[PDB]
Formats: sequence, C-alpha cells, structure tokens
Amino acid sequence: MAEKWEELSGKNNWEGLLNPLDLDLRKYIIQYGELAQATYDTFISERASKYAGASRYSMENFFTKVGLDPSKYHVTKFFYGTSSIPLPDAFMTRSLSREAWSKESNFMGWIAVATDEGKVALGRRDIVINWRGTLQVLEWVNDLQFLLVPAPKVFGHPLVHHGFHNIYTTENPRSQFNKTCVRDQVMEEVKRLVEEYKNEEVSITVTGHSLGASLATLNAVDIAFNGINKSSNGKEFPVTAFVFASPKVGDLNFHKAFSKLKHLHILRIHNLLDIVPKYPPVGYFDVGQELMIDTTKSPYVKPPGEVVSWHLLEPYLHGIAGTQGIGMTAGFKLEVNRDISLVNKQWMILKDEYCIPPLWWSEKHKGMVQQQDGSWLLQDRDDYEF
Amino acid sequence: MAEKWEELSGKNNWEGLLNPLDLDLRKYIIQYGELAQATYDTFISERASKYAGASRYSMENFFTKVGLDPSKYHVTKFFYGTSSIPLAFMTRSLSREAWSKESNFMGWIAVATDEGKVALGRRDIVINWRGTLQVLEWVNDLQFLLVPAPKVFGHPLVHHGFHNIYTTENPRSQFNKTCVRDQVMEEVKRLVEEYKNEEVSITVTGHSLGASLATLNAVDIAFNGINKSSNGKEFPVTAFVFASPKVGDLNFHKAFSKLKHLHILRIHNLLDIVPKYPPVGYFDVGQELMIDTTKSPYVKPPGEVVSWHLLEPYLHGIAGTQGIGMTAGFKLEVNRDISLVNKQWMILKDEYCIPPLWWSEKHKGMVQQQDGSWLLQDRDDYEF
Repeated sequence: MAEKWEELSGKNNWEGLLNPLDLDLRKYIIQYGELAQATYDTFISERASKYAGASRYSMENFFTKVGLDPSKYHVTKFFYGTSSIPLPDAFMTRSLSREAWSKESNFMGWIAVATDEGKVALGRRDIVINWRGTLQVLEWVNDLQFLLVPAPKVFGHPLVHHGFHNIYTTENPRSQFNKTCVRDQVMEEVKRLVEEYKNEEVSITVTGHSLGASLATLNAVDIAFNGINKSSNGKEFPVTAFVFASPKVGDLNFHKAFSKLKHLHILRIHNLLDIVPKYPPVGYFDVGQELMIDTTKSPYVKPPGEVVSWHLLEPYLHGIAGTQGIGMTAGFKLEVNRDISLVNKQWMILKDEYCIPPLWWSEKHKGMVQQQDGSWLLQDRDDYEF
Repeated sequence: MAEKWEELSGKNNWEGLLNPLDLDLRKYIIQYGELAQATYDTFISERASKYAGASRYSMENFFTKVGLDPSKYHVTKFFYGTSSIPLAFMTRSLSREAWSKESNFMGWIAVATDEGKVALGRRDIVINWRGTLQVLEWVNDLQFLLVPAPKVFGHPLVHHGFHNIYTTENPRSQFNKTCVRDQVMEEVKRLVEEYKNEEVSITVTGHSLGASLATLNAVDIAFNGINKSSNGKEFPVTAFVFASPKVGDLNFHKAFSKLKHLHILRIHNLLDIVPKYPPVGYFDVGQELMIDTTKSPYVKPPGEVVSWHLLEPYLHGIAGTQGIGMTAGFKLEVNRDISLVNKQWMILKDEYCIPPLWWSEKHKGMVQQQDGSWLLQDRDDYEF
C-alpha cells in the first residue's frame, strides 16, 4: 500500500482499479475523504459564534479533535478566503457578534504534511491540501450563476466558473486575513514544504468535497500548470486530487489544459442521485477520472432520502466503503470496517434501528460553558493565534 | 428571605406579594423553577439512547451537572412511573437492550443541605415532577375523562390520563412494581421522620404535565397526612407549578379548599394555551401569578405555542415581569442569564448570539473508542 502509493495516487489514472473497485484503493480514497471531512468537523457554522466561519480547533489539537490519527500528518497552515461579487449567502458564514473575528474572510481549509512515522505508512512525504465546501445544497446549486471568465492568476484560453474563481483569487488590502488571495496562501505554503522536503520523495495531494471539490480541482490544475510542484533543485513532484461530489469547474479549454499536465491526475467520486455533479448545466466539462457509487443501495441508510443526504461526504465515504457497482444487481456490502455512525455527524441518514442520534457532531452544550457567576458564555474555539 | 420563608411559601396565600411582584418572592419562584427545570435537563429524550426515558445524571452528580448549586440541596431519590392506557408522554427506547420497556424517570426528591437550611430558613424537602417539552402533540388530542382517585381520596373527580400515570402499578416491571405515587410518598415519609425534630417544609414543583402531577401530588400529601410526623407535627406543603393544565373538577377544588396546610402558586403565561386544558369541566386550584413573556425585548417575536410554554421562558418572564398591563413593559429585576431560554428551543433574538437548543452533551453522547469507532454512552454509571 505504501509500496503501491504511486499507482494508488493515479500513476496510471486508476485503470483497472475501479471496476471492480480495488480494496487498497477503497481504503486510499476513504482516508483522503477523512482529511476532507475534517474541514467540515472543525468549521464553525453557528452564526452566533464570534468565531463563525473560522476553525474551532487549533493546528496542534487538530487531528485528535476531529477524531483521526494524530501520528500520521501534522497540520502546518490554515488558509482563508474572501469574495467580491454577489454570492449565495451560504458560501461565506458571517458572525452576528460585534466582537467578530473577521467580517470578510472564512476558513477555507488546511494544509498538512506527513510525519516521519506517517511517511513510512504512506510511502513518501505526502503534502495534503484540503479545501472546505459547504453542507448546503438547496441554497446554492439551483441559484448560483455560472458565467465563464478567464483566470489570469492561473493560466496567464481556459475559461472558468466565475463564482469559484472569485473566491479563489480575491484580495483585500483592508482585510485582516486576506491581503493575499486564498490561492497564494496555499501556494506559498506548498512552495515552502516542497522546498523543505526537496531531498526526499514528495507527493502533493488535494482533497475537496462539493464547492471544495471545485476549488480543489482548480487548485490542483493551478499547482501543476505553474510548476509549484517543482522544487528549486529540479524535481517534479506528482500532483493528485481526490474530489467528492464535484461540480464542474471550467470549459473545453480548461479540460484541454488539464489534459496536457502529465504530472496531474484527478479522481472524482460521483453518487448516482446527487444533483450537485450536474452543475453547471451547460458549457462546462469534467476533468479527470470518475468513480460512480450509489448510496441508495445501502441497507443502513433511511429510504428514500433527499438531495442533502445523497450529497454529504460521510455518506459518500460510507458508500465507497460498501460499493459493489451501480448496476441493477450490484448490491452493497462493507469491505472495510468503517463505522456507520459517522454518517449521522451532520444529518439524519441512518435507520432508527441503528440507534445513532442525528447531527451528532457537536461540541458540549454547543460551545456554552458556565462561569463562576453561574451564567453561561459561548466559548467555542481553542486558544490559538490566526 | 430566610426569615420570611413562610410568607414566601404561601402562609398568607401570597396576598400583597404578587402585584406588584415582591422582589424576594420573584427570586423565590425562580429558585424553585430551576429545580423543576433540572427534570428536563437530566432527561434523555433521544430514543436512540439505550437509556431513553431515564436520567442521564446520577443523584451524586445531579446539581453540579444540571448547572445549579450543589451545596444547597442533595438528591435522595429518583422516582419512576408507568401507564396502562393509551396516551409522546412516555419516551420509548429504540435499543434492543433498553433499560426499561415500561417506565420513565418522572422526577427527583432532594432535601435541604445543612448549609442549605441556613439559606432556606428551614429543612425543606423538595419533590420535582417532570413535564414535557411538547405541546401540540397532546394539548389538542388528549382525552380528559373525569375519574375518581381512590388511592388519593378513598367525591373529587380527576383527570383520567394524569391519574393513570400517577397510580398505575405493574408486577413484572423492574421499576414500577409500586406506582409513582407510592414511590414519592415513601421517600417523603422517611424524610419527615428523619428530620421530625427540625423545622420542615415540603415543596412540590412542576411544569406542564409535571405541574398537574405536582398539583395532584401536593393535594395527596396534605389530604392523607403524609406531612405529619410521628412526633405530632404538621409540616406545611407548598406547590410552585408552572404552565399548569387543570387537574380536577369542583369537588377536587372543594377538597383543596379544606386543606389549610397546603398552598399552591401557579405561574401562568398569557399566550400559553396549555393552562386552558382541559377545555370544560375542570377547575384551577391555588393562587395564580400572570406573566406575559412576549413583553420581553429579548425573545424573537412573536413566538409560537412552544415558545410561550417552555419553563426557561417562564423563568425569564418572572425575572423581568412588571405586570401584563398594556403599558407595563419588561425589565429584568434579577440578573438571570438570558441564554437559558435557548436551552431547549430557539427563542432569543439573533443579536444576542446564543445558539439554539444548546443544552446538549458532547457529540450528543457519542464517545470514540480506542479503535476509532464511536459508541453512544450518554449516561452516568449508577445503579437504578
């Protein structure tokens, strides 16, 4: 698995590994989905929080508090993004507090690098870039406009989604955390990590779900097109992206530019009934390889479901954990021992018989802690500096 | 406040203390409301829990973990009840290892700490009945047959469903071989016997259905002399009930008027539809204080029948009530934290930055195991 890491990261574009789904690739896709789901588990969406839109966990406590292995990667940077055009009021979370940490920016994700122990298990010094999407579907997928605009910061022919590009490249000199656009905050950290581990074997892996999957895809093409995976000593490091429930990013020239990048491979996970991969409806093209799943075939989920349940990431990972194909007689059986309770972290999806509470990923008292006064204050974020 | 405890407990039926609302009685009503609210804060309503319908906190951890002062009272018994007629009222677990298929935690009894006695002015025994957070699932469909209560009186007619929960016993059940009535009465007697040489008071609290059960339970105590000690004393019985539906008919009220060691203060919110139940043939008992939570500039207007009914809005209403008159207004006379009204619902305005329904355990009881999986372990380790 560590010895086969190049093939698992798409060296041969996952040919022969998807139908039937290879067992080690099944684990591979899930573990990078866990790093993408970690962006959701740390993101404060409660507008009452004076840290709404920010990560509630510091970089040091990160993997432990999101329920993952803290021995494998080490978080090095949180990156933040802002916008400047009319967007659906669910892309950027805005605090109701007068002591708000920020009025322009949101936590867009985090970058981590494999530890020494993790490098043994992974097979190389892996640099992971995880982009945050949103939990909401109905609030944007049917109303967000999809104008095609150029991306000079990326390509200097290719046209790209106007909304995704604006979030990706908007700067603000009067802002506290987005004087540089989120793109550059990512690239500077990727460059210093590539420089830091230039004497080792290094891979770059981008993860994302929903809107984060579109930003991750554009980010992956961006890294490979501009040689940000090339070190100062002449090494080319491979760029790989595992994206989930991805809406389309660019047009035909964007696909054409993606095809020329020979050190880049994308694997998109697509749930049958999920309507988000349909977006945008005209003029856009997918890029990379695609694995199809159908969470409807799972006997654990509550039939019949809804568009939110077919879109969220933990159902996707549960679907990958048990997928046997999407054919009419494929069935469903868990090939990995992935806890089914994870599916209820942000929604009600499991059947009642499994006795898992709905929307259970929640801090104690939703961040309220009692004072010596006996009153209660919302203290929902770790003590760290931005 | 400790020297005036008899007046605050209704020695003179709170005459001269309700309008304008005396400040010591205002704090007094809120204090007993907090004890009633602890019945909701410890109750596991999540049907996914193996312990649905039971208390999530042990009696040892109770006051600290419900956010109250743990040096004033000390919990001495959890009591349980079951039913035998069709009635939401009883929470049923979906687990195949459910702690109980018949019973629910109906409330708790505590006794004044030594230091609590100095603060309260006497050794007060408190019995707190649990109600419900739901309204429209029963207030417009629950039948209200008038039935006798032989265990209570031996003429008064009382609500069929309330009496059935109050008196149903079940051999085969783990926790209700005795009805919930006898579980309360036995603990009350031994506490009266244990403190028969001191000043003792009995205070019953309750909200919603808990208020009706608390009303029936307080009348039951005074009528059968359960407040009487073996050394001849007759300790006063006081009931502070919130958002109470009615309990009995005119003979129930007539039997209440003859009990001169009993006093009941009902807190009634203007727009709350629950105090109208049942619609015909029933009568209120005790003294009444009217409030109007919709006069508060803190709550998101105009609210709904759930917002007008829950206990924490009631206590916030009492903390800031100036009367229900058109030009009365609203202003907090005590420093009660407004965030408490968002414990079980969304009520505050957005500007106050308090999350909705925030009373919740970490991960709603989920606990990660050493292998990375999660189990629902949402109850203290204690013996039922």
